[PDB]
Order: sequence, then C-alpha cells, then structure tokens
Amino acid sequence: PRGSSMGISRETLERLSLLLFSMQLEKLVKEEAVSVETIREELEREVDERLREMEEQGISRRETLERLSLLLFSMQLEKLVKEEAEARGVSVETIREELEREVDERLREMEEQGISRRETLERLSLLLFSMQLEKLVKEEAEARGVSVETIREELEREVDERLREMEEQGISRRETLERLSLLLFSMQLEKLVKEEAEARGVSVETIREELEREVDERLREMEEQGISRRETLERLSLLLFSMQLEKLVKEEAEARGVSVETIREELEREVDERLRE
Repeated sequence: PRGSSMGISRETLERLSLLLFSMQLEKLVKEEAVSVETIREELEREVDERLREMEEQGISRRETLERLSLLLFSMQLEKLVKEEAEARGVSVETIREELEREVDERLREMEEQGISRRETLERLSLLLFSMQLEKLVKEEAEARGVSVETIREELEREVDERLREMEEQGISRRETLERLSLLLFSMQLEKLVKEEAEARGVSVETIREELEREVDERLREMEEQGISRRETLERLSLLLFSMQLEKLVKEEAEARGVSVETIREELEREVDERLRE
C-alpha cells in the first residue's frame, strides 16, 4: 500500500521540471530585481512563513503546493482561453467547450476516463497542458514552415531518446499526464533556452550547461541540508508558482483596466468552487 515513499521513483520528469522551473524562476527574479539575490531570499522567507502558517493549521507542503497549483493553473488556463477566444472571434465558453471536446476525444481514443471523472488538479492539468502544447506546436510549425505532425513526431522522438538513454520506459508506455508534461516541459525548455541564447549573444549550449550546473549546485546544497530531491522540486515549484501567479494577476488587472483585488476576487470565486470539490 506504500509507494514512492519507499525511495523508488519519474526521474526524467523530475530533472526536466527542475531545469524548466529553474529557467523560469531565474527570468522572473531577474525581471523583479534592486538585487536578484535579495528578491530570491525574500521570496524564500515569504514561502517559509506561509509554510509555517499552513503547518499551524495542519496543511502539508504537498497540499499547499496543490492548492497553489489550483490557483495558478486556473489563472493560466483563463488567460489562454481568453486569448484564443479573441484570436478566433468567439466567446470564451465556446473555446472552453471546444477544448474539453478535443481532450475528451483524445482520452476516448486511449480508452481512458474522461476529464469529467478525473480529480480536480489532474483535469485542470490535462486541459491547460494540452492547450499550451498545441499552441507551442502550431507556433513552431509556422516558424519552420513544416507540418504540425512533423513537429509533434520530432518532439516525441527527442523525448523518447532522452527517456531510453536513462534506462526508463518509452513515451508509449507512460501515463497520460506524465507523457503530456514530458512533451510540454521539453518544448517549453527548448524555446526558453533558445530565446535566452539569442538575447544574451551566447550559444544554446552555454545556457543549457549553466542551467544544469545551477540545478546540480542547488541539489548538492539541499542534500547537504538533508533535503530530498522531491522536497527540492516542491520548494522550487512553490517559489516559481507564487511568482507566476502574481505576475499573471498584475498583468490581467493592467490589461482589463481594473484593480488587482478584482482579478483576485474573480479567481477566488472560481477557485473556491473547485476547492470545495
């Protein structure tokens, strides 16, 4: 009845998440800074205080991350749906229902439960990651003048090679959300690495090796403090998700011309609905 609590790990997905979240967090702290190290330690202290607060009421770090993700992914899905509705000239509800229809068709083909009978976070993740990945696929296909199928098959090939170069199973035998995250995170990382390489005037390899080194150093420090790789990922996701949420709220408020508190109120109604769930 016990599982990964026995020390048997998704190691590929964990490394990829460390790399991607580290990239995204570095960009966010650089934009927020004052000093970046000051912002980093400030965010660390705020997250630690919030963790103590949720411990004082009996909420674990994993559950805190789960609720924060419900907030963040709700915001990201809302922004993506709104942008697609505007680009297509239809309402947000139409885009939402088309996304649900498409994802449920794919799950049918796979002989799996649909989004309606899945857990709240898993359903939100499936919807959001499907839309993000499809947007990235169509963008890269347009940019390279190739087929969307070509893009998706090259991405699946690259991720499958990476997986099999680590004694792990292929992309064909992973569960739905894990494969979806593997694909999405790989694509997002490649795009971020390439754009930063162009912006800073250095090679892609420079960026990627700096990233790998930053992550290995953080992991060695955590191991020195007696912190597990899973806990390291959870702390990094807490920091990053808080920063992403705050940026999304600020930007949506500035774009709609409303106060930040109105953005939060709308999000909080919608989210407390799924939180009672």
